[PDB]
Amino acid sequence: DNVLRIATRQSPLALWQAHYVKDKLMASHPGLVVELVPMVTRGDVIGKGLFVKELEVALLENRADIAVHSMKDVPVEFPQGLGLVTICEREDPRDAFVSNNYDSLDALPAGSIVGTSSLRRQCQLAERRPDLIIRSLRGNVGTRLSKLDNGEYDAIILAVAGLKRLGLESRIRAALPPEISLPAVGQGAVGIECRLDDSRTRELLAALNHHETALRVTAERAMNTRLEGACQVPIGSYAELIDGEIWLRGLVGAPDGSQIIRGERRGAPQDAEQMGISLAEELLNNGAREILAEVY
Ligand SMILES: *Cc1[nH]c(Cc2[nH]cc(CCC(=O)O)c2CC(=O)O)c(CCC(=O)O)c1CC(=O)O
Repeated sequence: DNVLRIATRQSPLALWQAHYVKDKLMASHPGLVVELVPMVTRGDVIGKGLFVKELEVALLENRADIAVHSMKDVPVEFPQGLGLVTICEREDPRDAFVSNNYDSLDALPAGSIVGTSSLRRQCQLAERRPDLIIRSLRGNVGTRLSKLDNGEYDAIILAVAGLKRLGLESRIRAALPPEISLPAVGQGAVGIECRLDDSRTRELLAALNHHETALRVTAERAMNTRLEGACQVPIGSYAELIDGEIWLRGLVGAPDGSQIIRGERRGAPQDAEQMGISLAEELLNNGAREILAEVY
């Protein structure tokens, strides 16, 4: 076959991601015909893998060859025969402070309403500023920006990568350093899932793998796997390559910001997976187990 079918969600950001993968595949393999198969997910309407399940069914029944996701949305477990095989070059991994009326988090007055449905984002903000009111916010990037503009929130937190890819860089009032808001696992990277026995597809995808990003995300995911994490839990997991070593930082927090368990590991790139697992067991042994129990 000379055709590759791409399964993707149907929001403006998911289609931007699908086009980025399609452009990269055409640049490496000029005779390939790339087709798009956009589809809704449970996540779009309201096991887990709320943003991926219908995509994976597409692959199992040979309706698509690859599924393109934002890495933070990929679950730590997969149906047999599927896996994540390519991790694309990481874009800015930071959280962003978005507000029409305020210039920074410090400028919000007590009682101001900040929208986010991420317990990872909430625990960290509540830890520093218990005077702010953190209210759930759901929806695609443009739906969230509308609710801000309609005055339902004073500010909201989104990933910088999403806003930059949509050409909405002007809505970023401030990129929050990882030390103020530790990113979710894989934040900023696009991941490609496919059928593991499909060697033709896996060969076509190799040119898209970004080694340095794959090392970072491997360590972040090994941590989350051990904690049995996902988007609904208050876990931050973030790796940087600093002078030839991986520096992994992780946190597990109580949603009210009362208790936050933090840890860090530094090591050789070859040990990315074992470093993540070790970090996760240090957190669990330190009280992360009970915080997650009270979540789940
Ligand atoms: C892991 C994680 N995912 C999300 C939210 C998310 N993922 C995909 C979408 C649709 C984006 C679009 O296509 O424009 C969304 C947003 C949604 O459907 O509500 C989160 C939540 C972020 C938050 O509410 O702040 C998380 C958890 C995390 O980042 O820690």
